Amino acid sequence: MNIFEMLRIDEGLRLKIYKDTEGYYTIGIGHLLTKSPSLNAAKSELDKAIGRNCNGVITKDEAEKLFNQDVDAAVRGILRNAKLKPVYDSLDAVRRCAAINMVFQMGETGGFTNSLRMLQQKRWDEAAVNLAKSRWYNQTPNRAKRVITTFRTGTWDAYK
Ligand SMILES: C=CCCc1ccccc1
Repeated sequence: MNIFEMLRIDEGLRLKIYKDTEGYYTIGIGHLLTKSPSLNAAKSELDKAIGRNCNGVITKDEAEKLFNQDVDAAVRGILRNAKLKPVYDSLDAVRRCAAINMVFQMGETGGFTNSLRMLQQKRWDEAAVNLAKSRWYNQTPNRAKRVITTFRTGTWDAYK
């Protein structure tokens, strides 16, 4: 298991524009296209992202390339953020995947100051409790539980 397998499980794969859990136009392996309610706006974002006129549909290869880019962008958002980088560097490799997963889902900016401190301190049970007191956990509880279990245990048990 690695960050790609983990997020592929959490996000699935759809080759036609769909709506995510917040109602936002998305494609591929959880690639957000736009928060605008306009499908035409989403289709324009898609064509720009892929480099061809897609008509709202992509190939598996294109979805996987977008996914690589998106995982890379999440890692970079961590490494460029003065609050996130020190915590990320303090984690082992499995827990680093949980961190990337959260940034992929909610963005580098997207209130976890106290959870970050507990993670840096390696207070895993306390961090797990604090992470669940969130809109994130309430709105996507099964995915949040898998990510939190990864932070709590440092194992892939929730995914296996
Ligand atoms: C768990 C809170 C936010 C995700 C994260 C965690 C640790 C390091 C970087 C990002």
